[PDB]
Amino acid sequence: PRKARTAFSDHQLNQLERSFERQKYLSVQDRMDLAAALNLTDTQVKTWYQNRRTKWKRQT
DNA sequence: CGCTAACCGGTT
DNA sequence: AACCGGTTAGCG
Repeated sequence: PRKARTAFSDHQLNQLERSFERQKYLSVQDRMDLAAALNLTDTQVKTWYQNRRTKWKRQT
């Protein structure tokens, strides 16, 4: 038992990245706000950020 | 295979 | 609870 892999839209990717470039971490409220803006689950966004930070430490 | 979303166990 | 680091796994 495992969740389907989410397919982010160009719009979702773009806004997630934009948010990352602005803030490296999100407060719970900032997360919920972003999830609501992009029609995503809180956890999808939480996970995105986390994986994005991982990528960020690799590439620096 | 490369990129990356999702999961697990441990850190704090 | 959130993050981290390592791991598994979907898909172009």
